[PDB]
Amino acid sequence: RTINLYSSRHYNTDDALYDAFGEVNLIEASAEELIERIQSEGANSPGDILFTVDAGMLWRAEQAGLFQPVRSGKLNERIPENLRHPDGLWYGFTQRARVLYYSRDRVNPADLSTYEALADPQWRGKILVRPSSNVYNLSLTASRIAIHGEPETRRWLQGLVGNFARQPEGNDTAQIRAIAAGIGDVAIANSYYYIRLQKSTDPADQEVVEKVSLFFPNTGSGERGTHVNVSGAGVLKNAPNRDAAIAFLEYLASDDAQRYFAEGNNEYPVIPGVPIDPVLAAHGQLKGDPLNVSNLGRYQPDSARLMNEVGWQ
Ligand SMILES: [Cl-]
Ligand SMILES: [Fe+3]
Repeated sequence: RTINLYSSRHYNTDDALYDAFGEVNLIEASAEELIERIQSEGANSPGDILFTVDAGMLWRAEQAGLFQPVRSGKLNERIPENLRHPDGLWYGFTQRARVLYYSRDRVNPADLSTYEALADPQWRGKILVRPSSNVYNLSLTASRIAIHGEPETRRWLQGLVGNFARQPEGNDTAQIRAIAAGIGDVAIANSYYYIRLQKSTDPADQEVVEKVSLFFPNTGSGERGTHVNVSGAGVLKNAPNRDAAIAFLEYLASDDAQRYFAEGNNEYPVIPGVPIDPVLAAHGQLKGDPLNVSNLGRYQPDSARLMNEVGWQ
């Protein structure tokens, strides 16, 4: 049982997941780089699976004609109707929330509400987010354009960029740490990164958790919900290990794999039969935005374009 896996995932604890399945050859790069590669390789690509951390990039790979369909009883039963492709071209295996983090010392959480409100001039020199090319931010801005239209997203972005603590650098975790070091006050980053810190024995990670808290945005009165994205995969069209590939997707939907995603990388499992991690549950029930995740991919070029325009570097 052996695959060639094209992964844009970036979690060292993922290795244990791959080993538990079988012989797994990793081809790891950014989703964009992986898509261009599968394309340039043509009918000769040895790739079996494309595993991303973004429904947007899944949507684009799917639009490009990269996935072959995979119907099976197990998948059909274990993956929610909305977190997958109707024809089964790809499946979402985890869910994750793009949340807000804030300084417990400098921020009153009664001041927080939405991503939108962060363009208020009251956050001059106070916001931390990672670079615009990142897929998480792409998706977020794309969902905003879907929901509010371009002019309003442009406005939000103009405002938000003006409120940057520094030129964006570092990953989601780096923005959480920067809050602790007092470089900024509020950060946009994914939920599961914070839970990792809460479980860490590292005294420096407890120092970040002691200083920084998680706030769910857009969950209040009249608000749509938290931006939720998904990590997912589908079988590539020229898979030389077609059988092993399907075995992998079903393996990702298995109690074991979902239990790993839940309590090893602190994401939200998608299958019934596995609980959300207690440390993640302690924060509250996830109130995610209903938006069809196809929008995330549909508005990606506009998102890239817009963030370029306002100067989000
Ligand atoms: Cl990705
Ligand atoms: Fe991540």
